[PDB]
Amino acid sequence: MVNWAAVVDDFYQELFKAHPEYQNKFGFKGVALGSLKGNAAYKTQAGKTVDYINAAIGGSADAAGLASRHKGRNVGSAEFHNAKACLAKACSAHGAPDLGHAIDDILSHL
Ligand code: HEM
Repeated sequence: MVNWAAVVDDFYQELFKAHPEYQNKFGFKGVALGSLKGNAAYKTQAGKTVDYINAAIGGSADAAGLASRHKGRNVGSAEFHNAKACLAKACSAHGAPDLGHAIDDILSHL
């Protein structure tokens, strides 16, 4: 089985390194990147992201509902363009399958 938990950990490392102001919208605001793996708010967020990935691949993901929830946090197209790039880098690092089609489905509702 693909280790998506390892992929997701690398994705958040990439996203907040390049766009640290995005981290301000989360319950782990202000926590050093090298301390995220022991942080409770981060472990919850990471688990929900792994879940969405396994739902997208297994065929049950609700992209419209995820997009609507991101609009409700004032998170939109520009942020997801950035995320697509960061997640491609994380997948490559681990020899895991590309997830670009899943991200495009979210963008179609933004
Ligand atoms: C690979 C792209 C992304 C995926 C797959 C993803 C997935 C998720 C999921 C599954 C949730 C939980 C929704 C729920 O509980 O119903 C969530 C919440 C959230 N996302 Fe994203 N997300 C992505 C990118 C982003 C980006 C770029 C931002 C920019 C700041 C962002 C900001 C947030 C915030 C603020 C929440 C709410 C967290 C909280 O409840 O404290 N997300 N996301």
